[PDB]
Amino acid sequence: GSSGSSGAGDPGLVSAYGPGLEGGTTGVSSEFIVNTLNAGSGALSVTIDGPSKVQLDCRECPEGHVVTYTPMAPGNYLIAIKYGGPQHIVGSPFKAKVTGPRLSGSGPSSG
Repeated sequence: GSSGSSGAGDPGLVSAYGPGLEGGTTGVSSEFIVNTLNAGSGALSVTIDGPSKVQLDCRECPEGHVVTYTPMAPGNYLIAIKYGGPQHIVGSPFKAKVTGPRLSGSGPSSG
């Protein structure tokens, strides 16, 4: 098809704020909001990487994009955030340092 940028955006005007990006405590649901409004529109790519996979949940927020995750071990989780571009956004990636004893919850045993 005709030449044209496949959905162009401004990542420089996109930033994320929250205790999840900076870190917190183990077994403590950590989340963060991604202000993409200033940008305008585009796709978002969020991911995490640490000593132990983390269950993250991306939800729609009135401030952009929100993600909630739970740490299963004390360490540094690499939170990558991209928007309208193959590169990272201003400030990313974000290293989240979670402290506290290893806490992993599978499910209920007795009933």
